[PDB]
Amino acid sequence: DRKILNEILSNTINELNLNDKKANIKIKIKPLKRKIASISLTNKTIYINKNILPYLSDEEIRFILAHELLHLKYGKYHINEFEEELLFLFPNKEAILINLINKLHQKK
Amino acid sequence: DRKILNEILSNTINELNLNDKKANIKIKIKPLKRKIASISLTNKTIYINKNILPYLSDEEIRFILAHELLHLKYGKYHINEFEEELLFLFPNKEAILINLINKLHQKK
Ligand SMILES: [Zn+2]
Ligand SMILES: [Zn+2]
Repeated sequence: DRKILNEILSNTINELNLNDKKANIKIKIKPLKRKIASISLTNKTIYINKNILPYLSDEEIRFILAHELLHLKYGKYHINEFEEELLFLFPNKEAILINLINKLHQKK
Repeated sequence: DRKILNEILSNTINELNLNDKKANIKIKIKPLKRKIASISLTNKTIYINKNILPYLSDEEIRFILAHELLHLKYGKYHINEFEEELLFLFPNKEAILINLINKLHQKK
């Protein structure tokens, strides 16, 4: 599972053309109080919520990693370029997000 | 704010026609590890995530309380009746949920 996490991370870095400029991105699994995922752009570290991680599907992990890595590419000034890239990879992004929240809400 | 919480709760109980059969519903604010809200149907208690609560708008609290109180009305066997009532109160329920997750993700 941890090997698949780093494999998706490595594939996502290549598809987003980020291998040029950084690629030294790490994934840290820790409990987060109010977020599913976060990223430290200075430490180049993606933090995934330990309490949510067991319940995530392959599509959801891929969506979450692409969303966080895109903060290394485009910021608030290029929000249109950010959403364009995110939508081209995941045009069903709203249904992914809706199904994730529903699943986490029902699952005990 | 706590007075507005109990006032929305009281109004939601009346609009959902739940004042007949129970109405002795309580709201408890506690930190939750993987949920925004939860309900104990036996203890008639709605639990709202302490870490998320400061960031919720009036529409979001109203949506969350109606969603949890509707578990007292309709279960898995009447999922169509559950969604029908939820959609008639909040037909923009998907946009509410999408904007909430985005806001919590951006806010630090
Ligand atoms: Zn993000
Ligand atoms: Zn619910």
